[PDB]
Amino acid sequence: RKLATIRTAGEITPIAGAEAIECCHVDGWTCVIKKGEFKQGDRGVYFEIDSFIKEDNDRYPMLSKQVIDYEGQRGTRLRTARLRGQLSQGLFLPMDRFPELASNQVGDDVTEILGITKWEPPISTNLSGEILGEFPTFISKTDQEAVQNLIPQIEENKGQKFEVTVKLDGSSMTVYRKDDHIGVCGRNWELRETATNAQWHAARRNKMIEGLQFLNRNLALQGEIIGESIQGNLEKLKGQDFYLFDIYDIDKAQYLTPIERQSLVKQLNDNGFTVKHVPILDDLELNHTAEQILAMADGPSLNKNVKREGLVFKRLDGKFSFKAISNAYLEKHKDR
Ligand SMILES: Nc1ncnc2c1ncn2[C@@H]1O[C@H](COP(=O)(O)OP(=O)(O)OP(=O)(O)O)[C@@H](O)[C@H]1O
Ligand SMILES: [Mn+2]
Ligand SMILES: [Mn+2]
Ligand SMILES: [Mn+2]
Repeated sequence: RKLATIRTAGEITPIAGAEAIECCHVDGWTCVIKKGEFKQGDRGVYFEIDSFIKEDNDRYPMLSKQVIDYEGQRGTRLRTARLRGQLSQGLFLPMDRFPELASNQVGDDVTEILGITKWEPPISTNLSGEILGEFPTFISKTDQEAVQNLIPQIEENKGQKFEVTVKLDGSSMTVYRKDDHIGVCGRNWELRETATNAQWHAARRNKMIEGLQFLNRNLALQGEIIGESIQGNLEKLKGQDFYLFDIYDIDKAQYLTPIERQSLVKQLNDNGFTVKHVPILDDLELNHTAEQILAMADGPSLNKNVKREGLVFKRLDGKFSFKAISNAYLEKHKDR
């Protein structure tokens, strides 16, 4: 959760037809600023897309016209937009308009002090219910940093090679085993086994619980549940199915390498435990810019006639991973 952070203004270029504004690079993000607002190297607060920013006309008067209603409280939800022909993602405001935060500097997460929350679409009914407890603390949650935020890491990972997978749009799902206990979790909570719960019901049609206890290992099968009712069903599936993308070694406190995972996925299907994996593409030796990685995000999804949300890259040592979301996808499904 780094929705509002203090960053450094990168390269600033003009925009033809209107010099009231200019285009300012913030790490891998691009963002339209008023002319005379930033100089290259200055510091400001960058608000990522999906930020929900409560209405304030001294601090956020440029969000005035897109103020909406969200959970009774009320402000502007930042999302991908084309302003005067220029693709613009996020918000970049200088430190002068935040007098209470001169004390901070680059890297500081100022989300909480600015009251920033995250907009989230209506999460469908069959994915939250009887909660047994918290997401196990001995299991890592399933978040992928955007490539736009890893500009130095991308260049220092030159030479490294990655497993490239399709980013399916559903919800994150974790089925795991610790000793005698097999469990089923959503994003932030372990759930109880009930009658129509999508996660638990998904985990039994593929018998992945009996596959985990068969492997006799403390592992965490983490994948994406997509299908009917879930996020518009972009792939046009029938029903709901689980598509694995990561396997967490509970005891070693690390993820399996993609080779370790691909060996475990086959071991499962060789023994009649039929699990699906997120679509696999050719592995990639990193050598590209952020903009050239993002240029690979668009393309066919699981349904090869629909355009995918993006891609996710996992270093073949299982230690470093990131996402790359199609910007065409974000413009098309503006409810995301
Ligand atoms: N092949 C894949 N590899 C890794 N993660 C994937 C894959 N396909 C889908 N995902 C999902 O993408 C999520 C990480 O991407 P992202 O940072 O966009 O998550 P988020 O913004 O927290 O939630 P959401 O993706 O629902 O908006 C994971 O929680 C995972 O469930
Ligand atoms: Mn995320
Ligand atoms: Mn998603
Ligand atoms: Mn998201």
